[PDB]
Amino acid sequence: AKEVIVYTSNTCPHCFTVKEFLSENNVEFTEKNIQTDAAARKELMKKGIMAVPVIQIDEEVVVGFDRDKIEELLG
Repeated sequence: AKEVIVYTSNTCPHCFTVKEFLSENNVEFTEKNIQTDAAARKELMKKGIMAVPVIQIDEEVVVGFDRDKIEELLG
């Protein structure tokens, strides 16, 4: 099972889709809210990303909800 991180915020209109897709497929994930967690925002910007929502499959970064890419990375 690959580590799944979801970078979210308090003003993210597309986070619900990603969270729902992951939860309905019973794929647990770590949520990091970059608006309330300065550490999370630092980690996200260190990898050169400033967007929301973001999905990290254990090293690989998906900006936005790329359904088939996520499905392929997770199996």
